[PDB]
Amino acid sequence: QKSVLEQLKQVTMVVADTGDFELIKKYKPVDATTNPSLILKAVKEQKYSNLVAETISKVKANNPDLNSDDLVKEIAIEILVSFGIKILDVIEGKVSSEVDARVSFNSATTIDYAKRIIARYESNGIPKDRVLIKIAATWEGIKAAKLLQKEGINCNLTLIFDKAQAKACAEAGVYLVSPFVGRITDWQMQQNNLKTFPAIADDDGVNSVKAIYKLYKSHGFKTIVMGASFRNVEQVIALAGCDALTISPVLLEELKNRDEHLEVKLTKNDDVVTQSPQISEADFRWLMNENAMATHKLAEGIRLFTKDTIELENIIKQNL
Amino acid sequence: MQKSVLEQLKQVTMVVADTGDFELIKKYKPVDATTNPSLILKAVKEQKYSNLVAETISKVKANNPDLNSDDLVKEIAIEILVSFGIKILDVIEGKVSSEVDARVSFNSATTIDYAKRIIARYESNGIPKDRVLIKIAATWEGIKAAKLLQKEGINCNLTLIFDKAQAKACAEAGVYLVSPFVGRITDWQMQQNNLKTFPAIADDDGVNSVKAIYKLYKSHGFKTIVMGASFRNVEQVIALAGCDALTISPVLLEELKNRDEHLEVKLTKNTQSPQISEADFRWLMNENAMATHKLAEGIRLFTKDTIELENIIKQNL
Ligand SMILES: *[C@@H](CO)[C@@H](O)[C@H](O)[C@H](O)[C@H](O)COP(=O)(O)O
Ligand SMILES: *[C@H](CO)[C@@H](O)[C@H](O)[C@H](O)[C@H](O)COP(=O)(O)O
Ligand SMILES: [Cl-]
Repeated sequence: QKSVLEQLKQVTMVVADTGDFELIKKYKPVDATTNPSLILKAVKEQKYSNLVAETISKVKANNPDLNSDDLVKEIAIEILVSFGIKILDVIEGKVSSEVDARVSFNSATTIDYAKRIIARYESNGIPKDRVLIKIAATWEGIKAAKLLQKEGINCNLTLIFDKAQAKACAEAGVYLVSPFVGRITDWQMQQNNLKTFPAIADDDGVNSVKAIYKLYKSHGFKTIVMGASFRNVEQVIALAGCDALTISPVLLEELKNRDEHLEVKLTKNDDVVTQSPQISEADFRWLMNENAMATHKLAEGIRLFTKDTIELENIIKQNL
Repeated sequence: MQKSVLEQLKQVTMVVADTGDFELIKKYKPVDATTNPSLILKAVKEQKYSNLVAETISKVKANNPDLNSDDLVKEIAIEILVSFGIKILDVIEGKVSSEVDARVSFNSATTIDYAKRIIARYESNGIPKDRVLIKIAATWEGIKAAKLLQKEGINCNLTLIFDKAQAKACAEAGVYLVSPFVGRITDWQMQQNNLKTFPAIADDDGVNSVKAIYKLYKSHGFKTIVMGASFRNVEQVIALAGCDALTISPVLLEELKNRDEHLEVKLTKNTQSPQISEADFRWLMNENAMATHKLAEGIRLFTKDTIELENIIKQNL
């Protein structure tokens, strides 16, 4: 008689995927995740209009010497952080905040942006252990995360569409990876103009996370596997037992209202640990190129997040 | 004397034949010729070259008795590539382009190794490096490899060029020649807009890519040769009359040979910025959805054809 959501929480760390903090409390997730598209969506909700306006005025008044370009950048990071803090107010776990997608191919500036995010959280009275820095899993992002982790800054490597990509992240000692499910299912359906979701056993997105989970547990990697991007509740249910799953409020609502028994599908084991050679940059780039879907979706994800980041900047400029 | 469009084109652009079939080249009298893994595969499968392929298989196997099936197959493949190149050099005054194994496209060190191996095979057959261009996919790693190869006196043909950023980086690396694709860019344009007919020449993304690269190069004083490649029809070739060079399929060369109207020259001659960084190159390439897709798929396609050649070799060993 227990909801599927409540049962899921006992075998998987449930995470809410949204910037709309007022919707989080009723699902009581452990952690929460944001991204540039979710922040933009929240910024355009009338209920957060004053939060945005206040942030713009505060940063503007506190930084009278910054040139207009730098001012807009500061406001954008403060908005990202402001939503993150409102989220932390209603959860006991961590919040993921993503670096500017425009630095995705530059490890040095990714590190800079990551530290700036942490600095803003700290200036606002939040300890860094409550925050995960979200970084696109390009070779450069992974390289950046490797350095950040060495300095005690936990990262969430996102836009993961390939197993070799996930392996490189684990080898860099990243705290958590977000292999995508839904966007892979999108590719699969679009390839043949499919009108209905594939059967779970045939869902490329679900199988991607299953393969990454199996890889991690067989290699003793401690990086947390967090499935992200979902199109339907069956995809979430098929991954019950995964370390974590970040889920939209719409799907959390469906899970909360279903009371069927939930069977765990992903489980850890005590098998002999496999030790393997490290993935070099050249091998990573080759393997990614061989995966047509992965190369396309990683590139597209960066382009789309960039578009939403630029839209936010334009909103800031139009209200400065 | 009235001259065909092909003959008129030769006076304002270096005409290059895009084929592995040397028997078709002499007829059109191009200056240079270009091959690629797909063209070599098609040539290897022809019956007229079945005798040529067979001899190479036996020749290599006799001189390499202890090499495993893996190394033997790869050695036969490189000698086959060079054999077709040498037969092409017999019927032209200029250079031939031979492409490195597409599988090393993201490894500068092994790209350099393969390039040097090709040059060494030509030299052992009495062909000096001046007659050869090494084709390399224009990934960041390929460009870095070409930069070093050029310093060693090995001329490179940077291929699978779909964006101005690649072209800029190639020119900055001192590469001998770049091959911007025209046809594949237009393919993208037509799929994206669900076009039924080809776009007007003025709006043809492929043609405009070469025009832009040509303009960039001449305005900045880059000496890298601009060679348009991959064409869907003769109108696209004609639209680039005046370009440094154009590499054209035998089918389109035949069409040009039979066209008799006046040819209007479209490209003519008439600034220096800091060199593009790896990070800026990667960003610009990512912003160009078409370029990222076509470069990636181009490498995948050439790889498939390289693997097929190995399969033909293994079952005929
Ligand atoms: C961060 C991953 O931990 C998370 O916000 C992701 O960015 C989202 O889960 C995906 O972007 C969702 O994508 P979709 O295509 O909307 O399903
Ligand atoms: C080398 C470029 O100098 C040349 O052989 C190229 O590989 C070909 O021109 C293109 O690959 C042909 O592409 P298409 O899509 O067949 O037109
Ligand atoms: Cl792509």
